[PDB]
Amino acid sequence: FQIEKWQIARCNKSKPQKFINDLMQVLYTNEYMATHSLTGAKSSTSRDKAVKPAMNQNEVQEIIGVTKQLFPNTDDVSIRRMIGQKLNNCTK
Amino acid sequence: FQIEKWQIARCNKSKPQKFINDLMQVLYTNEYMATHSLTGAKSSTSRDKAVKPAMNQNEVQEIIGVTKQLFPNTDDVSIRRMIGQKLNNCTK
DNA sequence: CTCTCGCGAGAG
DNA sequence: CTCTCGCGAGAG
Repeated sequence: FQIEKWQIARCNKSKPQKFINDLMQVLYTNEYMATHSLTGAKSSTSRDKAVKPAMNQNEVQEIIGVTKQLFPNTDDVSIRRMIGQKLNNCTK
Repeated sequence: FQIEKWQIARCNKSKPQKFINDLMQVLYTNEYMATHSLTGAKSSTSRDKAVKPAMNQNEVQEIIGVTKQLFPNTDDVSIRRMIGQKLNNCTK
């Protein structure tokens, strides 16, 4: 798995969260994003038995890598929170 | 309320979260930080009746301003999450 | 204390 | 969908 320039070309480049939101929407379905978390961890505040499974970590790192080259002043942990925020955008 | 250089001089300058953690520890008690949130909002996941009151928003903005001048590549919303993380560091 | 990170209400 | 932001387990 490698993100291609034709996928990046279709994404907002003004702000990293806007870039991640578009790029994630290019790569993944709303249903996929609604039912996955970044890491597959159980939430400290979930009483629910069911836990969302993780994203593919190779895909995570490709997304971070592409984002880091467009937004080199953004750190790794910030981009990880941006991915999590986009997944959460798909859960209402 | 104005943060002075003698307060900033005592803080880690390598990373913004480390700078915020030190600066907050210079300004505030552990008990204060344990019992306040950034905004005073009720948590979506709190079943507790009791809600932590907000920080003084003039103090928040002075902290953000000092941080922004040391870490100009850090955005406003990131620094706000860093303040929240330091408050949370004092709650165990 | 410290960091990470899924939750989810509420406002848009 | 989107952002903000307090929670808090678990690992350090």
